Order: sequence, then C-alpha cells, then structure tokens
Amino acid sequence: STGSATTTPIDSLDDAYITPVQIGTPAQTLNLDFDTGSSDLWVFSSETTASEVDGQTIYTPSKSTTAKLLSGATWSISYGDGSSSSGDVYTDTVSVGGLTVTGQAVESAKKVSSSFTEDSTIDGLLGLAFSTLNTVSPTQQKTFFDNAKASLDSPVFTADLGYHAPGTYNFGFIDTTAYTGSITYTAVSTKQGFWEWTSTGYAVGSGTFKSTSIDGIADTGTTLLYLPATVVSAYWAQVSGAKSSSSVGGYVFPCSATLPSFTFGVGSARIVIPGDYIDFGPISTGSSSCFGGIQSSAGIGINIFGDVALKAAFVVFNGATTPTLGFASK
Ligand SMILES: CC1CCN(C(=N)N)CC1
Repeated sequence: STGSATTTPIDSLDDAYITPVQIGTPAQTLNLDFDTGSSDLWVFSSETTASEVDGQTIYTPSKSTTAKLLSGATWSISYGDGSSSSGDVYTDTVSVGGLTVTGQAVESAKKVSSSFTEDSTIDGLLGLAFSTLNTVSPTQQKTFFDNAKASLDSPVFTADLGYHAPGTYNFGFIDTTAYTGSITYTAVSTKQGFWEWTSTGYAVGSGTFKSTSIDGIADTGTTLLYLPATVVSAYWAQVSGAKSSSSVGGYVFPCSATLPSFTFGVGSARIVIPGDYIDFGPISTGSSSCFGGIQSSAGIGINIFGDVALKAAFVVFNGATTPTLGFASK
C-alpha cells in the first residue's frame, strides 16, 4: 500500500504545516501537524475542556462506529516551547492520503495549553518519530507509520515541504519526480527516539564550506533551524545590523537586509537553504526588526534541523530495520 497527502503552511511565514487526516467511521477530517520529532497522534476532541477550544475541528469518538476506548490508558506530553496536552485514548481507523491503519491509537485531549488553543489552524499532532517516545501509559502505543509499515510497499515516508507553498507527505514510496539529482543517505541513531543524524558541515552564503560534524534531528514539527552557537554566530555576522536579542529571544536582523543562503552537508552532498527561507518577518506588527530563521540550540540540548532546513530538500525517512535518512535537492 501507499499514501500521499498534501501538506499546507498554516500562515504566511510557514510557522507549521497541516495535513488532512481521516479519523473514524464515517470519516472525521482533522488537520494535523505531522511531527517527526514526537510520537503521539493526539487530537482536539469532544472531551477537550470547552474553554480551551477556539475554532479547532474536534474528533468526537461517540460518532464513530469504529472507535473503542482504550480502557485505562492516558497520555501527557510537553513540547520544546513549553506547550503541552493530555487526555485519554481511543483506538480507531485512521487514513492519510488513502493509506488506512485500523486500530490506531488516537489520543483524545482533555486539556491543551494556551498556545494550542490560540492556534485555530492545528487540530492535533501526528507523531512520526520512533514509537519509543510515545507517552501513552501504562501500555505504550505505536505511531501511524509504525502501524502502517508492514503494509507499505517500502518502509519509508517522505517529507517534501514547500516554501510559502503546499508540499507533500508520501508513505510507502519514493516519488522520483519530486527531486533533482540523487538522494544521499546518511546514518540514523534511534537512541534518543529521534531521526538523529550527523551533518558533515556548513557554509554561509558563497563562503567556503567548513567540514565539521553536527549531530541533530530531522524535525518537521519545529519551525526553525537550531544549530550550535558558533555556527549561528558565523551566519549572522554576515548580515549588517544582526544581533542576538535577549528581549526578543533570538537573533533579529534589519528587515531591510538581504539574507545570505546557508548550506548544510549530508555526506559529500550539500543542501542549500536560500536566504529568503531564513526570514521570519517583523518581530511585531510593523516593526523594522525581523526574526531570524537560524537560531542557537544552546538552550535546548540538541540541534534541530527543522522546517527551515527540511523545506530546502526532499527528505526520505527510511524506517527499514536499520533506519536511515535521505536528502535530495529539489
Ligand atoms: C504545534 C507543536 C509542534 C511541536 N512543538 C515543538 N516543536 N515545540 C510544539 C508545538
């Protein structure tokens, strides 16, 4: 089997991407944030505290003939920005882009933090990291990809995120029309439950490439590119007026700037992130200070190749017995 679904930025800055997902019988379509950095499929629901729902589409298990309470199971998750959600669990039929999994754990939110409430465009998350990170207790649950894998033509999914445009998530096949040149594959460590790999270095603009190992994760659920302070300082030093602002919480730059590109290494290959991809616009409406798309990972404990990086590539998440990651230009 295979599946193919379009993923769409939630706003003009590509702050996140949503993908329609069918849950239950008859289908209830919710727009979920596919997140290769977590492993819970959770949704706004009829059980979500009413004051914490503001425009989201909800899953109502009582209206699904295939929903079953997973008795006793609860979940609770916190994300990197301090946001969180928790609730109980149903199993139900879940389809993405024509690919169907029966008996998928659908984590129904009883509580969500303010950031989630305040974003009416995201109806939940669909985690695509390794199932060892799944938070369901007392019986840990599998991701949609883990459940689908045996039925897939090939045990892979691909992320093809657009810059200020829609893109595609494919399951079970590699679309050889979706990228240019060849795909370079690189080793993955699953020790922390992430798609963790080691980049071979970087360049800033037309500068010389610096060979240096940068361990990090391929994370569709993070907006920006978070790298070591040394690397990030070298980037922003090439932009007149750029500075790290503690009041804003990162590097900002004059909105009048033309940003340089940023290149990262994948083996002997190179992925170039155009300068424009690194512009996240005014820090507040009407400001002439703009927020940078490359930020230090110093306060995080891991480097994160988030959407800024991933949307410059066609990315293969290979869930074979020995997992790997593939990157191609496009
Ligand atoms: C919408 C959610 C995506 C995952 N998160 C994160 N990387 N910190 C939390 C917000």
